[PDB]
Amino acid sequence: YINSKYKIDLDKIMTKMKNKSVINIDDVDDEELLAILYTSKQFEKILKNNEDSKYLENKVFCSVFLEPSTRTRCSFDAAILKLGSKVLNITDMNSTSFYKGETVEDAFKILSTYVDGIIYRDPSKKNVDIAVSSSSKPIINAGNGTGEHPTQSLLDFYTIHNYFPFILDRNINKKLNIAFVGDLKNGRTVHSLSKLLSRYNVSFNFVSCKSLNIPKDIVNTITYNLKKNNFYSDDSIKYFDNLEEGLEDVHIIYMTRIQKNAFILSNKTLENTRDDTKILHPLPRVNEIKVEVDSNPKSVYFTQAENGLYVRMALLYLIFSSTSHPQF
Amino acid sequence: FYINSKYKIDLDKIMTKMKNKSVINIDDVDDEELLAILYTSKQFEKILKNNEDSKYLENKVFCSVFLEPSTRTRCSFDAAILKLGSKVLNITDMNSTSFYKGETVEDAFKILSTYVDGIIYRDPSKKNVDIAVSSSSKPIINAGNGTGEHPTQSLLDFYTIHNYFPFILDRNINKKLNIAFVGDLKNGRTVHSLSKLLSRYNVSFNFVSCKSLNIPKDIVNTITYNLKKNNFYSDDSIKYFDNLEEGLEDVHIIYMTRIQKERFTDVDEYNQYKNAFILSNKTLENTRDDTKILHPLPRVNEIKVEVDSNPKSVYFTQAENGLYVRMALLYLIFSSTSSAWSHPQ
Amino acid sequence: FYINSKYKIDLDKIMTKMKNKSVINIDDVDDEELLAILYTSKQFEKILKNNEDSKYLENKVFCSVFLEPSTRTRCSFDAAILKLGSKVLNITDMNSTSFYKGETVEDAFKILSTYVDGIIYRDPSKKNVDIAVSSSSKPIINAGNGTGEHPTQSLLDFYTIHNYFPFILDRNINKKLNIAFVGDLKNGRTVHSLSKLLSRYNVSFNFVSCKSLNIPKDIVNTITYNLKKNNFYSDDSIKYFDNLEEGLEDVHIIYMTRIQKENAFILSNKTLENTRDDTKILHPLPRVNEIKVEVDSNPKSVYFTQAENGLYVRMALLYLIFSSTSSAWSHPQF
Ligand SMILES: NCc1ccc(Cl)cc1
Ligand SMILES: NCc1ccc(Cl)cc1
Ligand code: NA
Repeated sequence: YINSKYKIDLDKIMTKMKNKSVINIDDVDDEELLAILYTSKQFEKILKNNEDSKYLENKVFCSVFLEPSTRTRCSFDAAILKLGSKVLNITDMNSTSFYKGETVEDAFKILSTYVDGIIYRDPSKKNVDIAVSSSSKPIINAGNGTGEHPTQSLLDFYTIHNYFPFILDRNINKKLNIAFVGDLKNGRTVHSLSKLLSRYNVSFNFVSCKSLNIPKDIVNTITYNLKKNNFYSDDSIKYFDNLEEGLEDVHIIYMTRIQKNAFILSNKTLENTRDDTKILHPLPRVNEIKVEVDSNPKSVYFTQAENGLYVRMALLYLIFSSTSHPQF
Repeated sequence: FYINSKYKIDLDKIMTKMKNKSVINIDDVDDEELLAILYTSKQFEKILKNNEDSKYLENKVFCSVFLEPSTRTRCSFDAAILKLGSKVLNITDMNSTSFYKGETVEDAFKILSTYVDGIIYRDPSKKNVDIAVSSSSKPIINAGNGTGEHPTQSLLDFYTIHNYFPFILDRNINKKLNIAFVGDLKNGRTVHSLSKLLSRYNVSFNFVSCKSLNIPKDIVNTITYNLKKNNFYSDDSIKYFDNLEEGLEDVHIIYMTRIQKERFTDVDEYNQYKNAFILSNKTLENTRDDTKILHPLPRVNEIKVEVDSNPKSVYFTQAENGLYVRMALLYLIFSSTSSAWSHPQ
Repeated sequence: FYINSKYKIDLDKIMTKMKNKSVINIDDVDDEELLAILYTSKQFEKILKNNEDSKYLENKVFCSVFLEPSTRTRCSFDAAILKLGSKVLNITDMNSTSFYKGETVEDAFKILSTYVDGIIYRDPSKKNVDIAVSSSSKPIINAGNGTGEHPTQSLLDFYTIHNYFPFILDRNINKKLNIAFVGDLKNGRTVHSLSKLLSRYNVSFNFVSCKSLNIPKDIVNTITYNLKKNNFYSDDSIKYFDNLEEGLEDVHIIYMTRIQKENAFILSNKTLENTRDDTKILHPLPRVNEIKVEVDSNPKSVYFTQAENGLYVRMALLYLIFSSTSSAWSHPQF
């Protein structure tokens, strides 16, 4: 087991990930990220070649979604079913209608006796953490109000690593440059991915209108993670209020929603980007990326959404398997 | 592989052709495709009635998206997927606006088709099913939309008719099927679709309705065109009646429609439309002995509960056949390949 | 071959009889059927606790119809079907009127039973479950209705009790089980059902409640009838208290219920000091204030193990009804 040049003791890394809950991207260390990226890649090649994907039969999951996040739940359902496991769904409720005046702690204590594991999406931060205390079974956070959404960060990173596999090397001479564009204050997907990218030799352009810029505590985390690996310089983090400057010499453009224009991506705005630049967007989009860009080979936001299948399959496999691993 | 012992079906050849086909409209199904669907449906009927292994399509994952309540049809599709041995993730109890939370139909289907092998889609918007078909990298089966397209209802209607009157398939000038369509023929879109499919064959139509609620001109033109193309059109091909006793005379099939009170000016005008076209053992005495009664269901007042005991009634077998026809269609479309030995027998 | 500590079970014979049986009411389950359910539940308990293969009923497709929210009970049934290796399609987030949309219960179940092997049905209407049973060509398991029939709740309550007090099965005059039912005994239908089942055995009942909320007369009569039939009825068979101190004295089981104000009957470590060493605490759940969170630590509490046993009991019942094996060799046997 290799990613061209890093040997993965997938056995050793699984013994450690077995029955781990994944709430925040900080719950995933370097070795765990390598295992997730290696395994995701195998599910990518197995599904693209129409091979048997059933590496985790015999599990029964509960999926609890206490806000509409139909794309994210469908992605998790598809991953569970494609692995050959089974799922029981709780949807089209909110927190108050589901906890009909019963405690979160009682609910998860009981529900964890029925299933092998739980996919949980709830806009309350409090609730996911109470669920983790009370559950006898691993929980995968599918998203909460504090902007923790680890499978989104993991599929974002997997997507970037497919075009720029040198992000993993921590080589001083091989730096990745990313522009984050739009609502960086409220775009929590940016906060999570920034935290993960700063573990590596990465340089950040935060492109926003003053009012909606990256929060100070996220810039502190980036600075801390860059200093720890001796990749911090005065050039590590730049701030722009316009695309022309922001999109210059960046390998990745990561677009977000801007609710309430200067931050609209078009084929025109993409002319003075590198030949190799790739465009991510966690989706859904509104106006932020013009439909014309879909034809531009730099666009990968739809491949990005697709990779979420492979990354969620990988993570379920590595956590819930009771080991013959996926290969080729 | 034969049907009626007349027509040999190259199920391999026909599968290679149907593989990953979307089915939106009954015109997406040709003669050979219909024969393959009828043959395969029949095998699933005999396999399930004899409690044998039904698992002819195991390794597939479907998404079922129903953006209006159509619980019988959704359950029928779920059951077909699950009985074949495949798996399904469901979207129900949403409408168009709550599901497309201001995201484009194009974007939504582009993403969702990366997660699954196939999509079952029901949406009252016709626009939406067509956009879904353009954007989806995977086959779509229309489970029903606003323009009255509902091809699996047409297919199970036809399968049901062909079980009692297998000569509809022969296109023989001397072996004509006579069907009476009864009730709200303006709004009974199930009639429009089945008419279109029956007119491909040697068939004669009684449209039994009252004034306001007759079969639309565009459907009559389609029937006329399809009958002329197979040299089965005469002055007798299409008759119109405003009452049962004339309408039900010398017809092999009676197809009753839903009559929703929602469709009149008041509850008055609705109750005098029921009564006029309500089916009873009395109204059925001067029908042929071989007459069979279909109804797409639900039945409310259109057919009296006493008729359920009448051996002419098949509307419950009809609903049941939807399982076997949806299993057949999924098998033929979503098998990754076919071998001689792998088809239902 | 199949033994229940010391009772030999002809699981083949009992299955040939239970095959395609509907289970609406706890009285649809006789002595032999209860022994089979307890034996089979126990196997699923040991198989799942040891992460062994649980797939003793693959190849089945169920419909689960829940025409009121009862999310815990629906999840429990879904989990049981999926763990057995079968498949289920769901009808939820509907009520009676939105699902029937003025089509008959009889037509709906006639059609739906052509699609599936079996139906799990929860509906507040009692009329509806009975019409569903007439119309369905396939077995129905009642998951709950308004007349308080909920047989899998009675069965998992009983399974839980039998795990700590296996002598309830012996019908031995010298080995009597004493249970206190606490709270809203008028409206706590789970009490009515369990009482009916426990009274088939050598059992003594403390009904602890106020005045407005006492056990109804007709349930006391059923208990008296079932106790008299097995020569276990005395003037001491049924006692009535309005306070915990007296109610909880010398009882092997405390079964708590919801007391919804539309104070006095709250279980704490203090109220549990004058119970037997061996007493176990059940509660069908959910709880509100009836049991203080401190009691969860008290080894006498088993209400969470109780809810867990619902998985193993619902797996057992689905297996025993819907299995189409022949061989004695194919039954669970840990
Ligand atoms: N209805 C928005 C949407 C898009 C994609 C998916 Cl997978 C699900 C829902
Ligand atoms: N009523 C909230 C709840 C739902 C499911 C389960 Cl299993 C437990 C409690
Ligand atoms: Na499902």
